[PDB]
Amino acid sequence: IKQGIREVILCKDQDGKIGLRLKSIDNGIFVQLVQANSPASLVGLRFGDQVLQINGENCAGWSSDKAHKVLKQAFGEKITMTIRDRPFERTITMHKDSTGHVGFIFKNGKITSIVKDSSAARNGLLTEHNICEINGQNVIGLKDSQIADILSTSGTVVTITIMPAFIFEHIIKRMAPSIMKSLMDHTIPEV
Repeated sequence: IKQGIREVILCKDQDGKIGLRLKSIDNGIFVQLVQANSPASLVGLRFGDQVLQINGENCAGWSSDKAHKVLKQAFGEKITMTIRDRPFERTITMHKDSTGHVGFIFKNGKITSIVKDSSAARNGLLTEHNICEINGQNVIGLKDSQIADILSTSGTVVTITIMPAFIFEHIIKRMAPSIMKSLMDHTIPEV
């Protein structure tokens, strides 16, 4: 999670898609879903990202509807965006013990309990928090067992990006669970 406002240049695919859905939150515009194999995922937009400008125009107080309209119109040749990195989220680094645990209970991706004398405890992991990423891979919409599997298949170091549930639940609203399961880019970035 950068303190960074950064710039991305986006290019519509052949179908006129950039693979993005945006959502109005507290008078900003935030990324609600980034699609696998999209211009948006290639240029490295992330769920939780805030779009400050599109083609030099300020997003403050746009409705979701309008931001979708703005994107639809733009000459797909070059859409430029100004992005603040996942402002509502924080990262925590943890270390698995000998048992290979980091010490929490989560349920529907929401953390619900911290285990005494765990790495999770030492690091001040919080409950009422939705897991957004693990080691920089988006895990939103995956089932808990799949999330569990990623934590198993992980190094001894584990990195989790988390978002206050009230905020997460207001972001995903109006997005069908299946869309999230199927289309939200759950891949490791490309180089």
